[PDB]
Amino acid sequence: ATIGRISTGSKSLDKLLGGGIETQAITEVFGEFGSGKTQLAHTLAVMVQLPPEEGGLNGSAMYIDTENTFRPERLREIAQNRGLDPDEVLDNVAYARAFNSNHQMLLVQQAEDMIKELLNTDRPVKLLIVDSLTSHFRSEYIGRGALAERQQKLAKHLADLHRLANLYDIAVFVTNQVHILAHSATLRVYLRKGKGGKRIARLIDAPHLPEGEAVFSITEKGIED
Ligand SMILES: O=C(O)C1Cc2ccccc2C1
Ligand SMILES: [Ca+2]
Ligand code: NA
Ligand code: NA
Repeated sequence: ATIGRISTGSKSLDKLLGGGIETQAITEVFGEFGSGKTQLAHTLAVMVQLPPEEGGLNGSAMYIDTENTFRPERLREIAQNRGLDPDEVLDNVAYARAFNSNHQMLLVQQAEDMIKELLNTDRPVKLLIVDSLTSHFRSEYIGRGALAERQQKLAKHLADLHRLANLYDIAVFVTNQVHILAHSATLRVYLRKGKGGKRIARLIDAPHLPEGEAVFSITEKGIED
């Protein structure tokens, strides 16, 4: 099945990504607080709803929040400033708070129910966001021997997410706070602050995409160049 691409709002970042965030893939962004990772998540939750000539997939979004980062009024602002109705856009982002890592796993199973329900409608789910994907796992699995257990549980969670991406042709977008641990996202992107309020993006361990860094801004439209 054809891979779909969701624009980030930034031509620069889209170019680095090969056209946008991909369906049938998990894209992980990681960086410090304020590096742009959560702003990008909010922007994508709007962009996915646009028709494809505007960089979207005529879809809806689901957002799993682990550390209370979701801001409905930020979605509304981004929508309004892109010419969209803020309430309709907000209504197309299904939201759930994950209370702990086990609940987070259950939420992925519930996400599948909604994805199945909407799959063949005029507005299928096309984006699943997990913000700070590792936060509960790092809180709960800690101490002697916790590395193997935590990594096994994360690997399983990520396998579940890969399955949804592949089976239902959706983009999975995950964020993490910031060197020898294994990772299993399809594509990893490091974000950092740069000069002039810009953020800088770099692909990590991706020899299949060309060399470079993207530069973008955080604005009233979410993310843009
Ligand atoms: O069906 C629901 O009400 C909730 C299930 C779920 C799972 C992940 C993200 C959002 C939501 C919404
Ligand atoms: Ca951010
Ligand atoms: Na995949
Ligand atoms: Na709707």
